[PDB]
Amino acid sequence: QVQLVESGGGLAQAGGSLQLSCAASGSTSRVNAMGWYRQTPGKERELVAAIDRSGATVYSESVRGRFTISKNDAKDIVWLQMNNLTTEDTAVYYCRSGVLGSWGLGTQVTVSS
Ligand SMILES: CCC(=O)N(c1ccccc1)C1CCN(CCc2ccccc2)CC1
Repeated sequence: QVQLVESGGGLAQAGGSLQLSCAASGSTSRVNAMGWYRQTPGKERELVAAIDRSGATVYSESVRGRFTISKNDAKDIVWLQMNNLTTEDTAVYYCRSGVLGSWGLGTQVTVSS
């Protein structure tokens, strides 16, 4: 069992930045991938960014060059650096591993302008 804890979020303006963290606990050596997902009302949970153990990453085209996913190997934390924020980034953000299934509670992000 691996436990994931989302922290961060907030209310931002178009152009500002937020930093979300995802802290893993438990049998983290069986985790080879970590991803951030987001959801909006009426729409479906969609991928934002993913990172694997070697540090390679993929990004949704809507957040490429604005969002950055990174990891702290010593603290078992995956960060979502949300820069250059737009109103489209308003969503509840969720952390998940490569094993499909149990989500954390997520955290909320609102971007106004
Ligand atoms: C894509 C992510 C990834 O590869 N990980 C990760 C997972 C969740 C959240 C942050 C990072 C690793 C998990 C294992 N930790 C080391 C702990 C360890 C190592 C060796 C033996 C025993 C214990 C290194 C990072």
